[PDB]
Amino acid sequence: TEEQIAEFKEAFSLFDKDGDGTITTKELGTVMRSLGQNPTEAELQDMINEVDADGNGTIDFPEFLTMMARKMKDTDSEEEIREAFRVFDKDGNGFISAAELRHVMTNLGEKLTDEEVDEMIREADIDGDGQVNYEEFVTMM
Ligand SMILES: [Ca+2]
Ligand SMILES: [Ca+2]
Ligand SMILES: [Ca+2]
Ligand SMILES: [Ca+2]
Repeated sequence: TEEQIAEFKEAFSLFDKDGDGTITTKELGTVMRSLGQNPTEAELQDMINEVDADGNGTIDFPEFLTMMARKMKDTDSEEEIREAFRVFDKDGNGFISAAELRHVMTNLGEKLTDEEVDEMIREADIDGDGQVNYEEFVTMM
């Protein structure tokens, strides 16, 4: 993960406009505006605060790094949950049905009856439409 780190250093350099090794609300502003966005000073301070740990008002690399790291983990986890969902969502329409769940499960070594998969679907069917969508899937696993 020694390379991840080099890429994070480069990402950070893009924010650190003058290269002192800290990111200010001013520099963040410049970056945001170069992206077509126009956050207020209040918004810039909020964005800085979400990463600025010791609260001295700016973001150093160790804080940036610590942030990017956590962010990537959740990014990867998120993708894996979605990959799992896709496997169960046989016809890929965005909803896991009892029939698909039964089918995929058996083809994965897990044999269940219609009654059992029904109970699993129900337990996760928050919006009550009869199948498990992605959001419900996440809330359940
Ligand atoms: Ca700077
Ligand atoms: Ca700081
Ligand atoms: Ca489906
Ligand atoms: Ca549902």
